[PDB]
Amino acid sequence: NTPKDQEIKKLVDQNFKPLLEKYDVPGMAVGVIQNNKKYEMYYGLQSVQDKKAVNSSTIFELGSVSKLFTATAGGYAKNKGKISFDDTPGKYWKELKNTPIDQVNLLQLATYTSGNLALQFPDEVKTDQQVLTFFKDWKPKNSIGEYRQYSNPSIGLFGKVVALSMNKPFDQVLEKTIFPALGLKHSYVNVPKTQMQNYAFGYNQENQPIRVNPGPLGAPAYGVKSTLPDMLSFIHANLNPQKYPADIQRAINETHQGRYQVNTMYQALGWEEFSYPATLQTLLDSNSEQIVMKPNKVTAISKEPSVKMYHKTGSTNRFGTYVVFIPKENIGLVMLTNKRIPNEERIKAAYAVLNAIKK
Repeated sequence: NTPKDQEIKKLVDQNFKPLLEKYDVPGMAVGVIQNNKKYEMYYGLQSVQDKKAVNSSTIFELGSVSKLFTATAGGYAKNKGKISFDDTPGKYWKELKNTPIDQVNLLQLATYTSGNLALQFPDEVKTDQQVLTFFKDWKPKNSIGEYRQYSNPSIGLFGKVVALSMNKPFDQVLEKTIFPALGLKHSYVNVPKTQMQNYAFGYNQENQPIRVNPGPLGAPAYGVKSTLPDMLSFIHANLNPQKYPADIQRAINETHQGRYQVNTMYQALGWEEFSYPATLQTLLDSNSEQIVMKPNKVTAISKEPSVKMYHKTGSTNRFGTYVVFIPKENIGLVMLTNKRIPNEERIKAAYAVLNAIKK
């Protein structure tokens, strides 16, 4: 193989492969894209019980990386004029008109600043009807727009509004509009029967196979499944949006604009944004308990960093998804697994690889 193939294989073997034994992870896919060249490394098993090895067709759960597709869908709708980020949700979900949540705008929902939405819905909110009742009954707490609290309900409501503005269900927004515009072939909200043999099982801490059961309004927060080649195409689109037709190009660019700052992290749509180079500590700090689990006051931005990079983790207690890209270096990395790996390990391994790859 090419010298670049061998160099990148060695770096991934050195930095990602040891995580498999350390965390007893059945399967992993790691990809690098550099200058429109893709490098794919597959390890282990998609299904332990079937002894099916991970391969280029293996579909993994993206978990919280799904929010990047919700963000792209929102950027797409905004740039088609179907929504404005200054709108409020009751303009689209009419049952929310004349309720307190209709005082929060769509950008605030997308970027977690409503001031009273936690990581998850309350346990008793289990059905679509109950989600609507929850939002009708909601009242504000913190000054709207001033505090970031990472929140699945918040971006879930944003995704629902995006779908309503496009006159189709959220799963169809992604599967019929967004995924095709990004050139993705095996990315799904609902995996079809003809692809179930490619759909990796997840594994809990007892190494038992588990298959996600959907939660209400879950798809925009954590409901996307994809392959390594598709995720490398997605990173390519984020690195080279100018090469794509206007509607999706504008959508991608919309997700790259920082909207406010918390310490050294800038919150874009879905993506977290940093000045490049970001120190390893800066990247780790973005994943701290303080940032992920607690409210943090935001600061308006005067201007975005001059040179930028972006990342997004899955949940640290779910599996092992992580994506990162650096526009100036025309490079990005994707990691997918079917077993929990701490987010700090994902960030550290990707940092080592991207810092070592030759130009």
